Amino acid sequence: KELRCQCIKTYSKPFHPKFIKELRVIESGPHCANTEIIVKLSDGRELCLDPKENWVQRVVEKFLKRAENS
Repeated sequence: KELRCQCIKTYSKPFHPKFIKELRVIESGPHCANTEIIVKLSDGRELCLDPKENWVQRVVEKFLKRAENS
């Protein structure tokens, strides 16, 4: 339950939020100096995204709005 940084790299090409089915956002803290954003894609693969990129912020928000609305 208490893990060091889970991401070794972030995925740098924008993609459409339709391909995200689960999101985890882990704020920085003693476990990891960086906030980590980990997405699970439709097919089950997992990648990490740079929380500072605008496109990332927007994709996460679009996923959240869709998920919240069922």
